[PDB]
Amino acid sequence: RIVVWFRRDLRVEDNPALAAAARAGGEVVPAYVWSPEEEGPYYPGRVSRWWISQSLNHLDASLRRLGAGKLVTRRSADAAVALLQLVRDTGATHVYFNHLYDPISLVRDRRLKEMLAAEGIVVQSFNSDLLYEPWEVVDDEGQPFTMFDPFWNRCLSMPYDPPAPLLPPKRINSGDLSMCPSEDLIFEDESERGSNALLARAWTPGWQNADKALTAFLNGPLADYSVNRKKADSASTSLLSPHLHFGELSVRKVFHLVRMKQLVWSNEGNHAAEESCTLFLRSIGLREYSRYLSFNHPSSHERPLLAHLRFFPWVVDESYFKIWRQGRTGYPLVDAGMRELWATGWLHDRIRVVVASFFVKVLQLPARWGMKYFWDTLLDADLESDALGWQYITGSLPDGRELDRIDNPQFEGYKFDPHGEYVRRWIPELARLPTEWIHHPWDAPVSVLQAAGIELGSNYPLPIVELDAAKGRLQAALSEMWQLEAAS
Amino acid sequence: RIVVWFRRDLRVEDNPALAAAARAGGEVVPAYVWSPEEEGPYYPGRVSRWWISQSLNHLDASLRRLGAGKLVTRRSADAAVALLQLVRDTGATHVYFNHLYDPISLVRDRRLKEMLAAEGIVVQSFNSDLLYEPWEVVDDEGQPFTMFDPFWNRCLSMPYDPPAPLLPPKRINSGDLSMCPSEDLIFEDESERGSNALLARAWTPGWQNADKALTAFLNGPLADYSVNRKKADSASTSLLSPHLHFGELSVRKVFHLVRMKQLVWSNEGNHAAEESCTLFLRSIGLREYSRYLSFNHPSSHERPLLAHLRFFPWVVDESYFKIWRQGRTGYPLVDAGMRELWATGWLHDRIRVVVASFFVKVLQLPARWGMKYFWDTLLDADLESDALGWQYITGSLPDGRELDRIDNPQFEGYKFDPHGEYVRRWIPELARLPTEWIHHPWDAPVSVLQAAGIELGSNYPLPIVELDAAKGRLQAALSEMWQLEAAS
Ligand SMILES: Cc1cc2nc3c(=O)[nH]c(=O)nc-3n(C[C@H](O)[C@H](O)[C@H](O)COP(=O)(O)OP(=O)(O)OC[C@H]3O[C@@H](n4cnc5c(N)ncnc54)[C@H](O)[C@@H]3O)c2cc1C
Ligand SMILES: Cc1cc2nc3c(=O)[nH]c(=O)nc-3n(C[C@H](O)[C@H](O)[C@H](O)COP(=O)(O)OP(=O)(O)OC[C@H]3O[C@@H](n4cnc5c(N)ncnc54)[C@H](O)[C@@H]3O)c2cc1C
Repeated sequence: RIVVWFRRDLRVEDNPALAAAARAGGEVVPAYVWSPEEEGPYYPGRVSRWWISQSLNHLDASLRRLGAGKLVTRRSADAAVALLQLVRDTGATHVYFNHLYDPISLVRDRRLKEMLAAEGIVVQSFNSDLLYEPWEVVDDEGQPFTMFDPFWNRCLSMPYDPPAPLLPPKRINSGDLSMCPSEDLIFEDESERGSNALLARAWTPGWQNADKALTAFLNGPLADYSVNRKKADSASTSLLSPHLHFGELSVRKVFHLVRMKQLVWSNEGNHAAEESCTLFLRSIGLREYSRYLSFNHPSSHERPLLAHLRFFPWVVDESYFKIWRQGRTGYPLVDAGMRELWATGWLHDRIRVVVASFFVKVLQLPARWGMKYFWDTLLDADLESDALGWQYITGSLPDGRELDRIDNPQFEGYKFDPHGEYVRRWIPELARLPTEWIHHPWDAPVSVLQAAGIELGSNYPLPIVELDAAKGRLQAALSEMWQLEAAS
Repeated sequence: RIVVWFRRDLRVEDNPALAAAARAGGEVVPAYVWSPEEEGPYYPGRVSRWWISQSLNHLDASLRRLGAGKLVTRRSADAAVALLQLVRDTGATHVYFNHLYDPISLVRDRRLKEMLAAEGIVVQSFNSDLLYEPWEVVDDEGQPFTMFDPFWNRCLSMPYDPPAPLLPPKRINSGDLSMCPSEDLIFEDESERGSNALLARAWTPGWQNADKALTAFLNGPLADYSVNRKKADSASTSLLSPHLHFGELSVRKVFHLVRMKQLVWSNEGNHAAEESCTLFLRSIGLREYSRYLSFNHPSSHERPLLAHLRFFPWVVDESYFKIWRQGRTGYPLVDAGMRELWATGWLHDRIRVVVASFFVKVLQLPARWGMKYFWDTLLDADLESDALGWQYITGSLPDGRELDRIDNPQFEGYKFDPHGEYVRRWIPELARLPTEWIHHPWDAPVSVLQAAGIELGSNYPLPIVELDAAKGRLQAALSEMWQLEAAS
């Protein structure tokens, strides 16, 4: 009677589509269709595909234990085609899904509403990803916000709270789907299966593991988040991002659970933990703002993503891109993160800032290139969140980070790795190199680098581009961009 | 502006009156009116009066951290006269509270609404005690239930889940309270304050401690509630009893958290633990049924509580009552539990029936007598739930226990205390008595009693009333009454 279409909500708690299909009375057919060709350039990358293959298997058993035959797995190049074969094949009255906010889904999914409503299907879409809908939060003239601070300040002062997380169905009734077939989905090249499976050393995809990681963070490093959130040398953050990208966890549960921890800590005098919750919710609000930006000010053609860097003369150099991917740049904080991104599919947010800032400030390679690599290597590769991050580090946002400027690697090192233990964990070659030079080995005297057993150029690479050359080329590239910009 | 009248909702999370008042955007003056005169024969007990005063200081402290000036306290024989007087002193506009369901408050609250409306006061009441309101769960012809099982299975198949718990106010503001005065309430007589304080050996009243107790049960004995809920030789139940009576913990939060614990365990193959939450929610539902029976079938005069034994020949013997009070009855399980009741103001459910079944079926004293003792010595002294519990053991309603019948103590012991460790702990005199006789020492050979250093009559009392002489008396008292029954 009702189809529940899964997309990026691979959970069973607080899933309004599935919870309303079950409470309608009739049967519920839960299904997922793999239509990546519809995603154009944003076709899910290598390691994100490896997550879905485990997340779906994991969500299958969850569904089956609640009284389902299966999760129907359909394959297509058009989602409507596969979806309305299923409404026919499995003969339903309704199609329920929770609506997304990326520019691809926003118009593909309104082509589905009409396509399906022309063959008599009733369609309803629900909120599964945001505390507040993007249209629900505006300024005093009713307009979208343009910076993050006024926007998040509004959500924190909204006249109602984010809806409480719904319970899962008591059980779901699917009927006999012994008839209905499921297409064996292919997510992994045979050639890559053996290295993709090593991602499980660090991660376990699934609604169940997302829930255990949240109560692990809530009862652990959340109390110190106020003071440690920027450090990459301890597990200072929640490690929930891939779980949240695929919707395996409610953000409305996280909001509600964290607000309860705050009330208790406030009654215990734990003032530093109370601010920890304030700051961690802000990080949850940055995910809200990523959707708010892609909905209210989408990529257009009149003005694209990185539109302020149109006439920026990028260095085109595949050699440099190869050194960056391999973490052989010779900048230890960058190399350390590029090694961990390849090995685990994840990076602390500030190491993301470092590796991406280095990409467009020192090597000054097309940001597209690095945006694509991120898409193939991140387990939490998220359309709106990746766009917001690259927009932030390149200075397309007014909120964003300054354009005409390069970070001193010691500034990065002292903030995200003060004792150098992040570099030493991922680059053991430099273990015996003192903290004083571990983030800029090129500046150390030969005696100090010989004591550390480091030969810059054989044991560990030389700086592929020197800072002073990078800054000189950055001013020459921006002046080139600014004389060009006025010429229009 | 708004005045939040606290009664039996001593908590900040999922307090709809408080949440609604805070969300109005005005000012929120919290207050407690002490009017025990309005409860007549249900004047709050001795140890319940101690818990309240502990809980109020706890709640006042947490209110002030939220920004309130204080918790306003008023002493008057009539609630309304005090509630009116308060909003006169404050210039308030509204009076919010959460409605109760005992036959006293249902009528006193209702008159307050009309009385306060007349004087120009906006008044609204909210549900905070129950999963569903009683007038929502009816049979298929729309009439109230009369047995527990059909009621609870309708609550469990109800078309909508019980409302998820509300968030506490992020802040409350009340303005200037320096003229708004509060008169210190007196809950304890000076000569009993010391003896009362020792209740803190076993209980710390307060919503925070209710929260911590719930977290402790969920991560602890809840998994083993299916096989151990009857045992009293260990901490097998939640011990959330007095917290839930004073509304220190939202039952709706308990429901949602347990239901979600059920889902994770089911998915983990932990069937026993899954089964355990089923029974634990049933115990929550018994508290729902407690308000159902008092809302639908209240008792005053034509069928007052225990009307069926109107015609019972009660043994009016104040000597036997005192021996029951002091746990000197010679029945260990009875004496053990009677000590703990006086010691810690709490008793396990099954021990609540052992000392109660014994009070009316062995000593056969007025059930109204042992009712007033429970009222004075139970911290979780609850009008509706005490009503249900007595009706259960006396057989006053079809769900109840069989009347002409007396539990063999070894039956009780084997279900509630397999190794006799419960009474060894509360009656260390019997510590050396082997388990076989520990629940019936009078049937032991003198050689065994002396080997344990027991001498019935001097070391540990002789059974004040024998069982044979009591079921005999039971027949002679029941047919004398059925003879009186069919004679009118
Ligand atoms: C260049 C760049 C690329 C990024 N790409 C991604 C991406 O593909 N996917 C992604 O989820 N995040 C991305 N981010 C944001 C941020 O780096 C990650 O959210 C964070 O590192 C995930 O780790 P965590 O779960 O421990 O975060 P926590 O600190 O534990 O935060 C909790 C949750 O808040 C959300 N969140 C936190 N920071 C941000 C942020 N800046 N923007 C949006 N949501 C946020 C995430 O859902 C995260 O799981 C990117 C940032 C930059 C600068
Ligand atoms: C004679 C008699 C008198 C009672 N008097 C009271 C009383 O004054 N106050 C009171 O709250 N309960 C009363 N009960 C019910 C029961 O004994 C207690 O609720 C329970 O033993 C308290 O332990 P717990 O909180 O660990 O229960 P749990 O096993 O943890 O149960 C969870 C909660 O469900 C509720 N509950 C469980 N069983 C019952 C029940 N049979 N009836 C009503 N609610 C129930 C309680 O709120 C309890 O805290 C009485 C029972 C009897 C037989």
